[PDB]
Amino acid sequence: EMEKEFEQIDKSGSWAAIYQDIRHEASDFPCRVAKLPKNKNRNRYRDVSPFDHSRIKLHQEDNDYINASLIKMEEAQRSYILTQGPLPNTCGHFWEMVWEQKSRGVVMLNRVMEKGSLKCAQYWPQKEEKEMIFEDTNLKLTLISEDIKSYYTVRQLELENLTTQETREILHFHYTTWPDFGVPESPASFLNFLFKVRESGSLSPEHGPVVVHCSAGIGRSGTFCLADTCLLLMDKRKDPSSVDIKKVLLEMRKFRMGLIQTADQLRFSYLAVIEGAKFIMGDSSVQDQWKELSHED
Ligand SMILES: NCc1ccc(NC(=O)C(=O)O)cc1
Ligand SMILES: [Mg+2]
Repeated sequence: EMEKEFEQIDKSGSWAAIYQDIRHEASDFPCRVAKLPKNKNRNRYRDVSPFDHSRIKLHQEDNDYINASLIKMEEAQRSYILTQGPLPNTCGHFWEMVWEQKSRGVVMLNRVMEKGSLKCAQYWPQKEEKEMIFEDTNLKLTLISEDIKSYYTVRQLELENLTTQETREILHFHYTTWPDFGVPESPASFLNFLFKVRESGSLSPEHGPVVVHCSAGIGRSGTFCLADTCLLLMDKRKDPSSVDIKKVLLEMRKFRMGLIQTADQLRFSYLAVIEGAKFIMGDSSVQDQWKELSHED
């Protein structure tokens, strides 16, 4: 199992090598359209692209490209869209994806500024009064409310198709205390956050796939999905032992490159899943322990 494996890797200090095998075994698929000249300003990082086979296509004549991938987890029956943080020129496309993909939730795992640089455009309105309009995609976005907690913030937004005057409620779950290439403060705050997302219905199959992003859409986003999928599988067969994390991760990496960016992010994934297993297997009290230990208020 994973807990025994976790200790075996730990007490030998071999996470770097376990993580490197994963890196070495990971799928390599082509990213032809990401690399087209006409798409250079649509990509935040040169070395982070969506595979053609799993990329999300914008529904438009002109240019249907966005740096976003559908990760479709067959056995788990969960899909996620992983994407880079929007660029000043792709905030319209981003909100277009969300509309067309019928997404209910957006999980943001980074801050707009980290380490003195700009990791993501300010793609949602910070004030109720000052809604945003995306003229290129004919979408309007309004802040309806927010709930600021100590290390994450939840917002309600209303997205309007200005063409059909049709509106939707989107939930924005914003984790504000996770350093790029880092890990969360502890399993508890991460898990408390994950279960907040779940409790919202954002991950439910009656909606389009959740949009998950960090700066690149792979390190912190990969960590989130991996843990979520792993806990889901464990829940579905109520068998902690049947779940092989490394194998789930390799499965996810068929759909987008680079998922989990450091060995420590891998170790943390193990950690989060092992701790989340408690709740899955019938210990309802741990959720309240996570809320306390997270120091939410
Ligand atoms: N080195 C390219 C590169 C740049 C940024 C990232 N960030 C993330 O995955 C993240 O936001 O966690 C990952 C890879
Ligand atoms: Mg105000």
